[PDB]
Parts: sequence; C-alpha cells; structure tokens
Amino acid sequence: VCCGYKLCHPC
Repeated sequence: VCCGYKLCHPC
C-alpha cells in the first residue's frame, strides 16, 4: 500500500 513515490497516496 504505502510505498513513498506518489503513485502511493492513501497510507
């Protein structure tokens, strides 16, 4: 889910 680069937004 919560990777770092902003393909991943809702953590």
